[PDB]
Amino acid sequence: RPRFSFSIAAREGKARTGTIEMKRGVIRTPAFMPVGATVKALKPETVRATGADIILGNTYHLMLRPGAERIAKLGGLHSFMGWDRPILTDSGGYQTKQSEEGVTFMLSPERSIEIQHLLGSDIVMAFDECTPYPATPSRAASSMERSMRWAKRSRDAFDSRKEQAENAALFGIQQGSVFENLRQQSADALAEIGFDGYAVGGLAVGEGQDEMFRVLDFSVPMLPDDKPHYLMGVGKPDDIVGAVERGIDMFDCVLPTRSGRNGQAFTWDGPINIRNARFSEDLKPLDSECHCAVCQKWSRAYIHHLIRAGEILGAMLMTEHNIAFYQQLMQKIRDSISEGRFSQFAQDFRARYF
Amino acid sequence: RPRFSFSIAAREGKARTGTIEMKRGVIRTPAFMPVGATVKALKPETVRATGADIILGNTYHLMLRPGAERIAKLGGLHSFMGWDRPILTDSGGYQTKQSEEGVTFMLSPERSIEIQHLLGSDIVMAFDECTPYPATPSRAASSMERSMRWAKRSRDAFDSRKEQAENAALFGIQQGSVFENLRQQSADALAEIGFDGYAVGGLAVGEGQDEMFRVLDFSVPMLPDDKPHYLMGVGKPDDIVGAVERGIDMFDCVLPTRSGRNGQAFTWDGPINIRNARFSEDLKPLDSECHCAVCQKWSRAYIHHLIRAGEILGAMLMTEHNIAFYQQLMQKIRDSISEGRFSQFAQDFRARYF
Ligand SMILES: Nc1nc2c(CCNCC3CCCC3)c3[nH]c(NCCc4ccccc4)nc3cc2c(=O)[nH]1
Ligand SMILES: Nc1nc2c(CCNCC3CCCC3)c3[nH]c(NCCc4ccccc4)nc3cc2c(=O)[nH]1
Ligand SMILES: [Zn+2]
Ligand SMILES: [Zn+2]
Repeated sequence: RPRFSFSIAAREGKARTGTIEMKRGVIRTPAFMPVGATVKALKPETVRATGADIILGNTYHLMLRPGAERIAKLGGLHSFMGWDRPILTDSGGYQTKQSEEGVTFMLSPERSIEIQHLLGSDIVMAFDECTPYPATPSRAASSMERSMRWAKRSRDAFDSRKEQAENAALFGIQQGSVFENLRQQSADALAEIGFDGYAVGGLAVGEGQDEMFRVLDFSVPMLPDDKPHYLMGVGKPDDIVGAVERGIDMFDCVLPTRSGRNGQAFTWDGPINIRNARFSEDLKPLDSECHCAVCQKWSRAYIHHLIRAGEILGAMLMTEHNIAFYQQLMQKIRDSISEGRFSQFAQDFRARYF
Repeated sequence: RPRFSFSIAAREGKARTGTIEMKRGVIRTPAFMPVGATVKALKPETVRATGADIILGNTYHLMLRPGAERIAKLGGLHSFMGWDRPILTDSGGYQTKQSEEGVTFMLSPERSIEIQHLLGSDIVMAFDECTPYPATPSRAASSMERSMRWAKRSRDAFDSRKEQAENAALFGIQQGSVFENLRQQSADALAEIGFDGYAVGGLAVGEGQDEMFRVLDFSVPMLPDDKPHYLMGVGKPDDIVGAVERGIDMFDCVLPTRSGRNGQAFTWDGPINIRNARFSEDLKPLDSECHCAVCQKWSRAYIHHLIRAGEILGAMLMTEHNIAFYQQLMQKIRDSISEGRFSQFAQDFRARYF
């Protein structure tokens, strides 16, 4: 496989399905990336069995513990955690004294790219500022412009590290809050620098689905069509469907994992809270259709018991199911786009989910 | 398979190796029984892969949540938790207003046997009193005598339930504290009633290994030779070896599970606490020889990181390793007895473990 190759196999409206080929493996798009140096309560083999092709790691948390340098000493993140497929790392740009140099908590564009190198990241995110919401036009602009200067510094840091440049990919992050002209300026800046892929940053920061969707409507077309489009931090199953309808190819969210531990299970009929007393003697699986190993073997009643009891196995089972659900959603999306029936799938999904 | 058949295949001194055959499966002895309606942080398939043939459940905890009747409604403990092999249940006699009728917390011999039935237990423990340590001779005697009266009531309750009597086994529990004459009286009483197996109760209650061993020296020979001998709540790897040298066939302990979650890993060179800084960059597996999946795939360094971070996967990995260690210990014991070299194994084990 090449360092990076994105190929679109089929389209329906703005939606696309295809593959990203990288040295450590192939990524099917639209893709959901479970978030980790562990995907909480799952062994990597379990993550893989659910259908994930790539997972996310984090510059900020890993740099604190166990340390970037320590992980490199030990062989890199892949060997450390036992996941041999691609890993995307965020830059630390979401998760203090700020300056043009970077942020003291030190993290700058250069340090962020170095940490991702030390971790052995396959997909490296530029170091950005995730603009708070709401933001005035002035502040959104100032923040966006800084991020574009940091995007150039990120590019140059990545490129000056031969091993990194030859084996990893670099994504740029569009900012601009909810303002069309700032999103356009940002897209233009990023395309001028040139990246392997383009994220839509600064959303899922409290604006609400309708606003998020309105911003995606004009922002995604601004990005290079022939490169992947990554919506950072999204989201609920319905957010995902609507975002793919607007041209997004990649997603990460802590919801399936976090939710899972707190008792929320995703189903095709909508989310359920398994701790509710109504499930205490319910012998059916979490979801009627789900092909995951949890739904093949255990009942709602048992998982209800486990979560109310605080048992670790409850977290394990809920998290495996939810990540499997998300991957099954992505597979249905991929298949429906490839077959030219995604708009019908989206409508069907929504009518049942809601 | 029959309801219950114990066969001794080989002996060395007081040590024995063989099999217990029951309807849900075969149990290799000497046996270690992991303790659970979950073996903490492990799926049942994982428990089975470590080599366990039987696991333990608990009358007391299950009767509180989710309830005995509720579990029966749902199909019994085996279907509920997804473990289809034998299950031994304790009576609640270790774990309030006491009277000859039973104990109010209500639990009596009759209720205890009924709860174990409702759970679908394969090996049912008589309802007893675990005599506090230290105990004077008077109190130990009074307590032992009550337990023997409760043993008869347990026998009669079990026998009056046809389904239970035809499909499950019943073990009696010897008491008498540390006093030889009370242990003999108790053994005699239990043999007169007649059970499928005989536990040594009232040990591992703070007396210390030397005293425990001295009591086993005279107490185990008092029990029927042709029936299994179960030492309740023991213990550390070295307790297990010494107890098998004294005629014990079955063991349960929460140590491998509890220890695992708290950072203590068992190794052939003795226990280690994985949180110690010395393991932070140690790429070796938990144990050099261990065949478990954890030692095949992850380093001390990674598990160190996980446990210090409070990650669930750390508990999962530590617990799988420790239960695998215990099963490998049992296999080495079984093999060494069958080959007539257990005394040498015991000495070798101790010299390296300590
Ligand atoms: N560099 C960068 N990162 C962003 C992130 C983090 C994406 N997940 C990273 C993982 C790395 C490890 C942790 C996260 C975002 N996450 C969200 N929404 C999350 C909202 C949410 C919160 C809790 C639950 C569900 C959703 N918006 C984000 C915007 C940006 C952004 O502009 N720039
Ligand atoms: N009916 C009965 N049960 C006893 C138990 C419980 C055995 N494990 C049951 C499982 C069912 C679910 C929970 C336990 C005992 N456990 C111990 N020692 C444990 C000491 C220990 C404590 C903590 C960690 C390691 C060892 N002595 C015991 C004596 C008796 C006894 O006479 N009668
Ligand atoms: Zn499922
Ligand atoms: Zn191991």
